[PDB]
Amino acid sequence: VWKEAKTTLFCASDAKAYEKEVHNVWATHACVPTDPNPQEMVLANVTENFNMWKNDMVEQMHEDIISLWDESLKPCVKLTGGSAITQACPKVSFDPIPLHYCAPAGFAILKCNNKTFNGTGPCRNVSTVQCTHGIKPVVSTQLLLNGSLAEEEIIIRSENLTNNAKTIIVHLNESVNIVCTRPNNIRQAHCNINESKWNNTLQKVGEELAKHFPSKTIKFEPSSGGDLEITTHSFNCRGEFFYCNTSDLFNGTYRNGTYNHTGRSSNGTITLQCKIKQIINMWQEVGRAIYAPPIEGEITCNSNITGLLLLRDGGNDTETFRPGGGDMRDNWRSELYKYKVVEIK
Amino acid sequence: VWKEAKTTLFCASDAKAYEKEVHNVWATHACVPTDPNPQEMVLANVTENFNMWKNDMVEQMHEDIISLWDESLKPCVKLTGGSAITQACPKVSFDPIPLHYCAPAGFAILKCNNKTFNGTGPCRNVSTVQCTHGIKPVVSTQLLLNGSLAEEEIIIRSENLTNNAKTIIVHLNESVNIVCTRPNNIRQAHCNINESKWNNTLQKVGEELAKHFPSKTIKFEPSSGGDLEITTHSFNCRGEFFYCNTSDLFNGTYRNGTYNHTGRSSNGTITLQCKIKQIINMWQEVGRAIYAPPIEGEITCNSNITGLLLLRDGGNDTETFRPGGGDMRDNWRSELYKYKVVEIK
Ligand SMILES: CC1(C)CC(NC(=O)C(=O)Nc2ccc(Cl)cc2)CC(C)(C)N1
Ligand SMILES: CC1(C)CC(NC(=O)C(=O)Nc2ccc(Cl)cc2)CC(C)(C)N1
Ligand SMILES: *[C@@H]1O[C@H](CO)[C@@H](O)[C@H](O)[C@H]1NC(C)=O
Ligand SMILES: *[C@@H]1O[C@H](CO)[C@@H](O)[C@H](O)[C@H]1NC(C)=O
Ligand SMILES: *[C@@H]1O[C@H](CO)[C@@H](O)[C@H](O)[C@H]1NC(C)=O
Ligand SMILES: *[C@@H]1O[C@H](CO)[C@@H](O)[C@H](O)[C@H]1NC(C)=O
Ligand SMILES: *[C@@H]1O[C@H](CO)[C@@H](O)[C@H](O)[C@H]1NC(C)=O
Ligand SMILES: *[C@@H]1O[C@H](CO)[C@@H](O)[C@H](O)[C@H]1NC(C)=O
Ligand SMILES: *[C@@H]1O[C@H](CO)[C@@H](O)[C@H](O)[C@H]1NC(C)=O
Ligand SMILES: *[C@@H]1O[C@H](CO)[C@@H](O)[C@H](O)[C@H]1NC(C)=O
Ligand SMILES: *[C@@H]1O[C@H](CO)[C@@H](O)[C@H](O)[C@H]1NC(C)=O
Ligand SMILES: *[C@@H]1O[C@H](CO)[C@@H](O)[C@H](O)[C@H]1NC(C)=O
Ligand SMILES: *[C@@H]1O[C@H](CO)[C@@H](O)[C@H](O)[C@H]1NC(C)=O
Ligand SMILES: *[C@@H]1O[C@H](CO)[C@@H](O)[C@H](O)[C@H]1NC(C)=O
Repeated sequence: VWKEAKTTLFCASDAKAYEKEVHNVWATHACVPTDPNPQEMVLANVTENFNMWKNDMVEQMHEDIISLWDESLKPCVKLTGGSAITQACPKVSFDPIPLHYCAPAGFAILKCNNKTFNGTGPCRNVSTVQCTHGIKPVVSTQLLLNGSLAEEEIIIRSENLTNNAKTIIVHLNESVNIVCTRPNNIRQAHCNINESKWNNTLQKVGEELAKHFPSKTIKFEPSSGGDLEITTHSFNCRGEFFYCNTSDLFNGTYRNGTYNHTGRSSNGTITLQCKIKQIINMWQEVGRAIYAPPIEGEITCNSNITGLLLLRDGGNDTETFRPGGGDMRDNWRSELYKYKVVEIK
Repeated sequence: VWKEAKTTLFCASDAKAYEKEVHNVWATHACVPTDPNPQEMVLANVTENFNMWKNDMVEQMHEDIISLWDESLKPCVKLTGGSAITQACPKVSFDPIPLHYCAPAGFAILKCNNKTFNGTGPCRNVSTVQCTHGIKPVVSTQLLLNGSLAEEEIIIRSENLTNNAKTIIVHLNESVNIVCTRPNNIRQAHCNINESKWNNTLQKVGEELAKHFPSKTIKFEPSSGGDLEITTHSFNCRGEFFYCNTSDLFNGTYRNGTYNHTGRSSNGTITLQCKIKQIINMWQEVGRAIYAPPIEGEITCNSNITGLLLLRDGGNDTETFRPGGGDMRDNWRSELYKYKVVEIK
């Protein structure tokens, strides 16, 4: 007795009420205390069809995250097409918290236990839980931060890999530490990545991509052009909006089981040139938000790159991928690809 | 105009008065609502001498937690010097709360901003606040739980490392989640700790220790012997006193930047065999307390290990370390190491 239906979920967090961070302020009020200990009702002999690409759970998370930011991150000015809104935009404590989206009474959640599931298609290994796994609702483009990893091998996910327009989600097995910091220019920041570990990565990745492509020089190039949010690694570090230049990160061709990169430092590390912008393009809505100038002191963010968002060109013997992002729904497909809300009816 | 002086402090809490958790009941009456927003008076060109081992802030916290427990955790019987004292020992709601220790009018607090300070010695990066940070008064041995982390690298702390008799406090930069549980034997419990995260941990931990030892085999072994409280990771989970076996956790030698452990399960998590005890040796005083039989139903503490309490053996090319603790002041030095009460006079 299982099927596919739409039900209004709810969130359960391990958030503190005494915490002044906006994620906790929102969580403790908008969310339920964690279980904190349910159990997986593992199932054999059963196979179900998942689709991380047409899943309501991702929209429900999307909406909550938007509302979270509405309360949390207030823009000084929110210009939505010739109409501007002003309001109190106080600097605040900001740092994502794991969220567990749970199913109402009478409903349950399916969990694919295939450690290689691409997030679309059948799955002979299933289970059941009331809540999900903790999910840091991290807004970022190009690079997926502080997410979960692929247990075994790298997994590649695309609604249609032959369509160059669909966004491709790379799930690493091994995270790459990344440390963006704004030292004591006040808007001038940077990020550090150890090439060595970035190399092993883009190799394993290229090798995985290569499996889906018969024999073409697989190249990684910077995002063609467009909005800074999408053409650079942009994210929110401590309420502040970092736009990290990535041209020295996605730069190298990996053909014939080989690996060759570009843009490095004598320490053996890749340095990204970031800026903390006030004028931003909202990921929640087609509009622009303006915030206050950076806070004082060291603004550093020690994150782990656990996933990638890419985009093939398509159109001879050379497939080139470019960093992508924009639709944050994908940032949350990368963590909800495993799940599927089922009706016990 | 600064110096080192003793003044009777006071605690400020974000505690609710409608709450029946013994922590809130004591707090709201013994403490004062949080500021809840003072400001750090950051300082440059100034260096001060801290000593987390000779700081009265800790002794005051000690006495308050003792009193807190005196009201909160009623033993059925309390035996001290052959003198037994009985009383109502009603099972109660128990869950620690962050405590901020503030300085009276006429005094301030010195806060070290150096993100690598070992708790003892000079510090060129100082600040000033009226209160402290949210310190959970968690009573535990061996492992430190629900505390703060070292922002950057792992910090090792000891009054004198060359003195084996001095306890070492390990500050982690990445906590290890620990979930202890007594399932629906009624005194029989257990704890789950993922190996991988404990492996990265002890490795990082041994590497730091190795920095303090030119060239020796660093071994981690269970406490030599003594009372359970001290020979096991004992703590309080919801009024229930758990004594968790740690022999499969502190069991592995790590030499030549290597890492080699012991005691594992098929799932990839270290399980610790716990017993819930009624008769316990008081951490507050030299005596024993007898508590009521464990409450019924699931008793779980989903907590984070943020530090360690260790003991080097003393006495060739082999430095062995064992889990220690017992004196709770250390548990509270681990968080008061940064602070130091100064007179503005
Ligand atoms: C909803 C929307 C208008 C948003 C757009 N993407 C963005 O501007 C965006 O993520 N900006 C952004 C990203 C990260 C952070 Cl931390 C702050 C801002 C992608 C398209 C244009 C497809 N639709
Ligand atoms: C003051 C004292 C008698 C206390 C002794 N340590 C303890 O009994 C102790 O931690 N007991 C204990 C610890 C944790 C919990 Cl949850 C319950 C009981 C350590 C020293 C040597 C300082 N002498
Ligand atoms: C990393 O992913 C590759 C395939 O993408 C896989 O072969 C490898 O096992 C993963 N990491 C490890 C465990 O080496
Ligand atoms: C994938 O995209 C290509 C190119 O747009 C399209 O022609 C093809 O029909 C798509 N295949 C699937 C799986 O729908
Ligand atoms: C990977 O980066 C490391 C960092 O020093 C470098 O030594 C090595 O040559 C690189 N290998 C590649 C690009 O395949
Ligand atoms: C790669 O980076 C170099 C500089 O490090 C740059 O000159 C070159 O155009 C980049 N190649 C691309 C766009 O892939
Ligand atoms: C990153 O810097 C390079 C070199 O200065 C520049 O060519 C590139 O356009 C930058 N990326 C963005 C989008 O700012
Ligand atoms: C990623 O998680 C780490 C650990 O919680 C945190 O320090 C870092 O700031 C996070 N990065 C963000 C905010 O995306
Ligand atoms: C960052 O990644 C490293 C390597 O996997 C890991 O040890 C650490 O716990 C990660 N921190 C976060 C943000 O979870
Ligand atoms: C900590 O560093 C100070 C110097 O700032 C040094 O005097 C002290 O011995 C160190 N403590 C230990 C034992 O690590
Ligand atoms: C903790 O310190 C270790 C080395 O001692 C380092 O590798 C790790 O990145 C640190 N964790 C952080 C900075 O979160
Ligand atoms: C842990 O359990 C073992 C038996 O497997 C026992 O010998 C040991 O004494 C226990 N822990 C301690 C040190 O009390
Ligand atoms: C370490 O633990 C193993 C079991 O995992 C046990 O057999 C052995 O006695 C322990 N050795 C010690 C306590 O050094
Ligand atoms: C740690 O905090 C968690 C959540 O507040 C709580 O459930 C747990 O009891 C705490 N750990 C202990 C045993 O103090």
